[PDB]
Amino acid sequence: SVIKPDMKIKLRMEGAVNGHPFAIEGVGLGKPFEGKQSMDLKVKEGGPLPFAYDILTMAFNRVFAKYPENIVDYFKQSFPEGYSWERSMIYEDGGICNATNDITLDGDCYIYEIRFDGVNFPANGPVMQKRTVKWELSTEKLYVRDGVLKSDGNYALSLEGGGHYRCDFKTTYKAKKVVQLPDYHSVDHHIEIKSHDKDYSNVNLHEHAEAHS
Repeated sequence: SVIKPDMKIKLRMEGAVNGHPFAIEGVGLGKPFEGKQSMDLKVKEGGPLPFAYDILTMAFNRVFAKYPENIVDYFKQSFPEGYSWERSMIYEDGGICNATNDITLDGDCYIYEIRFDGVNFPANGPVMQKRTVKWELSTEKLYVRDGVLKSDGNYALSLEGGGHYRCDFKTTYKAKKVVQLPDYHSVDHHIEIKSHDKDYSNVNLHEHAEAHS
């Protein structure tokens, strides 16, 4: 009763990569029951970003995922109160990122408060040399542990001049109130930077996601 087929998004991220701080604001919209969303992002501080934008895009809400009726939807169920997530991302060359998102709802607009922190990206690596092209299709595996929803993913970025750069994702999801918990299941994800200006100050970003089992 606090969800519509068309919902709005606004967000702010504050973060640092290798000790250098930045900040990004976004506005978007999406279709929760279609598992589709899009947003425009602006770098407000720390620009132009000296690292690959791609490490940020998955930080920029599982509410935007199409759930079939026979799988519990932990995310749509958690509103109006909302929910939060915590996440670690371990890249194969030792770069490690953490992030958190606190998601609230005002009227028809989800609101994000995001923190992102990466360390140990080698100067000669694909992230600091901006050699990433795109994330391949992702499959997120969701399970319950000690009363809370968690997920795992083995994600991969395509690189310039071929090959892939791997990252292991671990996320914890927590509803603000008590919510019916799902059984084990998968979510397929497609995420894409559809357009950006030269230095990525402006980015138009899309995702589509569907649950299955």
